[PDB]
Amino acid sequence: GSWLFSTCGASGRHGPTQTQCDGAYAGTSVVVTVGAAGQLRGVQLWRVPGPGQYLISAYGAAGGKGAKNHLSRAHGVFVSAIFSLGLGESLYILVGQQGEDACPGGSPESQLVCLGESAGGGGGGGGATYVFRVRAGELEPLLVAAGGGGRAYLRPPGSGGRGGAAGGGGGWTSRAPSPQAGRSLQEGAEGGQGCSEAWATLGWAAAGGFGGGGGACTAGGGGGGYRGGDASETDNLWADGEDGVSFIHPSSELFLQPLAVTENHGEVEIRRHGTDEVD
Ligand SMILES: [Tb+3]
Ligand SMILES: [Tb+3]
Ligand SMILES: [Tb+3]
Ligand SMILES: [Tb+3]
Repeated sequence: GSWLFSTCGASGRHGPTQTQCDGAYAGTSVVVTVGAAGQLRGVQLWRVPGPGQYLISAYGAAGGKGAKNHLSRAHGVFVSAIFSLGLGESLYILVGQQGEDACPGGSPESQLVCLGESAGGGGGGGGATYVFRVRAGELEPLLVAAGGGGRAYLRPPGSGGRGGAAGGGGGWTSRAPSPQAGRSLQEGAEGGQGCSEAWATLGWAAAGGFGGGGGACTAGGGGGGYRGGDASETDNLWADGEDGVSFIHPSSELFLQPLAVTENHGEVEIRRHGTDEVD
């Protein structure tokens, strides 16, 4: 009795298609309906197979590396909690995608930065992983596992993160103030675009990951979350984006200490497990 959810092979600022998830889940226990457009595009709808308690373990996505800030990515957050789910219930699962790395570059000029032949150079914020339901016509969050902030170019309320040229992360209910800000869950949670100044300078810029990651500029993008991580408001050369803020519903039982462990894309595992168990 275990169900594993992934990005279905999708990466970048946009979530997976139905065909991608059908392929990824072929031969597995999982069937999902993927939103095709609007606020739920790329979100995976899973029918709960029966009533009872379930352990939901979610991993938000890592942030991207910066062109000269690459010794490690900011890892996404792991959050795990027990929920009572209903006969007939359906869960919406948005699996966060990694913030884009600055290297290799997506244009000749950005790649020259990556080869030392040089706004720009930052990594995008990672998307958060969201698990939620609809109750009485409203979205109800169950668990949000935050994404990691993107690295800056150089190494020395469900609100959105602050930012500017580098985008803050999207939150649960934030409004995006710019194209670089990560979209909120209510808005469909696409990653922010890289900043226009870097697109103009280098011909490409790293985007935030699906799940509310902010776009890079020189500073790194903020991670998605229940609250989005802040990014620099001045495109500072050394300012990594902040990770997002995670969430568990007040009625659930947090099972394990949250940890920053996700290496690349997010994931969710669900299994039958409850407070009837001692461990
Ligand atoms: Tb902050
Ligand atoms: Tb694994
Ligand atoms: Tb049992
Ligand atoms: Tb038993």
